[PDB]
Amino acid sequence: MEPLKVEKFATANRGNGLRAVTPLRPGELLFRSDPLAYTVCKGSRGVVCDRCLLGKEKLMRCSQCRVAKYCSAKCQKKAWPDHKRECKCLKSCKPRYPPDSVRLLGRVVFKLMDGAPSESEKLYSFYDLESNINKLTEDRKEGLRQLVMTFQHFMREEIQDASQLPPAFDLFEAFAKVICNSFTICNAEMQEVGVGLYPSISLLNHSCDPNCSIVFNGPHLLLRAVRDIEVGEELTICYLDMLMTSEERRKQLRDQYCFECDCFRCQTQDKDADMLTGDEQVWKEVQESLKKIEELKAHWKWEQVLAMCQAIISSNSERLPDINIYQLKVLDCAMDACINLGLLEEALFYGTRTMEPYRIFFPGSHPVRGVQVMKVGKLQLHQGMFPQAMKNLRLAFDIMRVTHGREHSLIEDLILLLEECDANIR
Ligand SMILES: Nc1ncnc2c1ncn2[C@@H]1O[C@H](CSCC[C@H](N)C(=O)O)[C@@H](O)[C@H]1O
Ligand SMILES: [Zn+2]
Ligand SMILES: [Zn+2]
Ligand SMILES: [Zn+2]
Repeated sequence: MEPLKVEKFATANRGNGLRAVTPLRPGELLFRSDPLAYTVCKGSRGVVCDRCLLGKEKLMRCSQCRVAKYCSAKCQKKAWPDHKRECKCLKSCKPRYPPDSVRLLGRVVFKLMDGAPSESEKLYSFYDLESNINKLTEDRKEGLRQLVMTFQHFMREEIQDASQLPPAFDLFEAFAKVICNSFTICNAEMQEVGVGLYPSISLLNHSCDPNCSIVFNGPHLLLRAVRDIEVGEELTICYLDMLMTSEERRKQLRDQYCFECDCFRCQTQDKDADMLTGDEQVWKEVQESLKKIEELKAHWKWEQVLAMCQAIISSNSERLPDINIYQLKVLDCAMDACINLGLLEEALFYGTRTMEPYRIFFPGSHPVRGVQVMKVGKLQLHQGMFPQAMKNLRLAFDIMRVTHGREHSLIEDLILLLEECDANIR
C-alpha cells in the first residue's frame, strides 16, 4: 500500500500544477502529509491543544512561557522540537501575541534545518513555493514590511540577524510565500483552529468548482478526489469558503493570490443571483453584523454570538429568506453556538433550516456539507426523530466516505450512529 498517484508540471500560464498519472475514482486518496510547520491560531489559542489541536475542556499551560496549553504530557513532549525555541519569545511578549503568520514563520525557519527530509516537501519544497514578488501592490509590500519589523522584534531572543538563518532564505520574501501558501486548519466540527504550511499540497491550483477536497484529522492533512479524474488532468481545489459570490471571490483572489479565476463558474456567475435573494437593503446590515459574529466564533465565545444571532434572525424572519448566504451564515453560526452550549432543541431548529441551501451550494461531495449534515442527523437522533435521522446520517455517509475516507476516524462515529439509529427503530 504505497504507489504514487500525482506529479508536478508546467502549466500553459498559471505556474506549477498537479496531474493524475492514472485515472482516479471519486473518494480515492491521492496524497497525505503532515505540516512542515503549523500553529494553533490566535483565537483557538488557550482553548485547543498545542500539538494535536484538540478541544479538551481543561488544558495544562506552558512551563516557562505560560501561553502554550497542552492535551497531555505526551502531546507536550513531541511538541518540544517546535516549542523548544518559541517558548522564550512569547514569554516576554506577554500579553501581546504575534499575528499567526509570524509565530508560524518562526517555527518554519528551524524546520528548514531539520536535515533529514520531510514528506511535506516531497514533490514541492519550501523554496519552490511561489511568492508573487512582481506585480504585488504597494500597501501590501508596505504590509509585509511591517510584519518583518514585527517578526524581528518578536524573535529577538533566538534571532539577532540574518546570519543565524540559512542563505537564500529571505524574510520579506518568506512572508510573501506564507501570505499565499498558508492552510487553514479545520477541526472535527469544521471549525478553523490553526494555520499550516504543506508545501506539496501548495502545488494545487484553484477552481471554485474543484475536483479535490482536503480535510484535517488534526494537523494531519488528506487530499482526496471528489469525482472521476482522467489521466493528465490538472488537479485543483477551492482555496476559499463556498459562501461567496464571484464578485466577493474576485476581490479576495486579487488581494491574496493575484489572479482571475477563469473557471466555467466565475465567468457565468453561478449561484450568484440565488446568493443575495432578498432586498440588498435588508442583508447589507446582515453582512455587516457578519463581521462581528465571525470574530467571536474564532474566539470560541458563544454566549454573545447567540445574542447577536437570535435578535437578527428574529428580526429578518418576515422578509429575508434563509437561502441568502449572509442570512445563512448567521444560521450556521446560530447552530454552532447552540451545539457548544448544549441547547440541542434550539440547535436542531436552526440546523434543519440550513439543510436545503447547502444542497444547492456545495456540489457533488463537499466535506463541509458532510459534517453539517452529520450534525443534523446527529441532532435528530438525539431528539428521538429516528426516521429522518437515518435519512440524513445515510446522506452524510454518501458525502463523507468520498470527502474524508476510511482513514478518517470521524467516519467511525458516523457508522456507529447508523447502527445505533437502527437500534432505535428496533
Ligand atoms: N485558478 C488560477 N488562475 C490563475 N492563477 C492561479 C490559479 N490558482 C493559482 N494560481 C497561481 O498560483 C498560486 C497559488 S499556489 C498553487 C500552485 C502554483 N502554481 C505554485 O507555484 O505554487 C497563486 O498565488 C497564483 O499565482
Ligand atoms: Zn513554554
Ligand atoms: Zn495535544
Ligand atoms: Zn472562478
